[PDB]
Amino acid sequence: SSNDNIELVDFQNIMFYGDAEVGDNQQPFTFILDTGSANLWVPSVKCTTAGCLTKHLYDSSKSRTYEKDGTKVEMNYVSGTVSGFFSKDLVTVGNLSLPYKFIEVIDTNGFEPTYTASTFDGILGLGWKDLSIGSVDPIVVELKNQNKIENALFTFYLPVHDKHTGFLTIGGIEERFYEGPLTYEKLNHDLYWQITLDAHVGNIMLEKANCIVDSGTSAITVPTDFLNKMLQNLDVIKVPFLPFYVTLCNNSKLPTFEFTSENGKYTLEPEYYLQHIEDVGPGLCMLNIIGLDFPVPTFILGDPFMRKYFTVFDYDNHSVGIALAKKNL
Ligand SMILES: CCCN(CCC)C(=O)c1cc(C(=O)N/C(=C\c2ccccc2)[C@H](O)CNC(C)(C)c2cccc(OC)c2)cc(N2CCCCC2)c1
Repeated sequence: SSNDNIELVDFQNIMFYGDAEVGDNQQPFTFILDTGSANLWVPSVKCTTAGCLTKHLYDSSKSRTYEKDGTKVEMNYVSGTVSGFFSKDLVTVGNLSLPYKFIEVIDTNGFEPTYTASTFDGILGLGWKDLSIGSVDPIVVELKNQNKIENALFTFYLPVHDKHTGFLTIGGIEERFYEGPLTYEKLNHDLYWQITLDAHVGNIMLEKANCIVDSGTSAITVPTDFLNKMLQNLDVIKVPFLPFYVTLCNNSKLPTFEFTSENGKYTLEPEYYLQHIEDVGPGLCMLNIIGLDFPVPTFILGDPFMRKYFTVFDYDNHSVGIALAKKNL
């Protein structure tokens, strides 16, 4: 195809990963491909933490195209912190490469045990420029500016456990990934891939909610008050002292998420947010839903939403395209 494709690998049906390389000798890494952030980083050989020793590491000395920056930098994620300095080298994604600014992480201890538990080496942000630390132009925009792709856009077709692999496609929209109408939602900020949707779940309704499409989050998140009201009398159980909700797997009262705009309507059935714990009798399940409050009431449409819906991230048109993902390729 005319486009750039990076294969997405499924990992336990909740997170997915893809590979990319740094250096002219193309040192390989496994990344969370993250529309929810906007910085690229890789752990350095100069990182000597226990976590780093389990990872693929970046050695600048083995790359002839490496150029020094050294500006100190600290990334603060919700989970925790990685710190290091900026560096510039050739970044290769699929069959395209470009000189790019990224973070060499030298310290990983403030990001444990998350980092060691996970199978990524680093994170490759895919958000907008103002979301990045150090104001780094997004890779896809740069690739567009350099006429290495036709459009400044990328698309996610998520993998499903041994049924099909997935693709991050850079440069154009491929009809093989979706069926039915492809609908566009204008961004309400050039920051996250964030759009405005009315959110209906059951008895509760929130008009014009902020919805962030986030491939770097494996849950759906919901405002805490909304989540409370959502589950009342639904035979869902809050686990004491933990943030988890648990239910019988055959619970017919489990509601379907409904997100609507003037342009389209998207729904998410229990099938996409039920996690099976033990399939004894009626079955014990856990909701893949997290209560979480932002200054503005916000839904985070993470991987479960994207597993049902093929999504298009269009820099040129400042919008998110949504369509029903094909069940198989
Ligand atoms: C199921 C286990 C896998 N996992 C964490 C282990 C790697 C997650 O999917 C996860 C990812 C993020 C996260 O920050 N994702 C991002 C990057 C990332 C960083 C480190 C590891 C993995 C991914 C995104 O960049 C964050 N996106 C934004 C900024 C919009 C955001 C902000 C605030 C909360 C949030 O999570 C929904 C997402 C946050 C969380 N939460 C949300 C509930 C409370 C506990 C922490 C979970």
